[PDB]
Amino acid sequence: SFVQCNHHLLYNGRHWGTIRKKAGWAVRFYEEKPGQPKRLVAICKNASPVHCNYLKCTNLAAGFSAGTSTDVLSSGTVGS
Repeated sequence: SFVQCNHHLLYNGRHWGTIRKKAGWAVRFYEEKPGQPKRLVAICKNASPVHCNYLKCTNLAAGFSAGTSTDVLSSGTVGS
């Protein structure tokens, strides 16, 4: 059925972070630099609102973009 998945945000060269969110539902990605407020780097949601496939993100912050999902679907990953 509808799948919940940790939406991975990909940072230049390596896994930045992830937020677990259901497919279809939009999730928030932002950069928080020490001493500065967090800035939205991507608003991303999974293609299908049912199953998990790929992440469609809008308002990308250059190198800040999302990649894939693990843990719940993959089992045994460096997610969150």
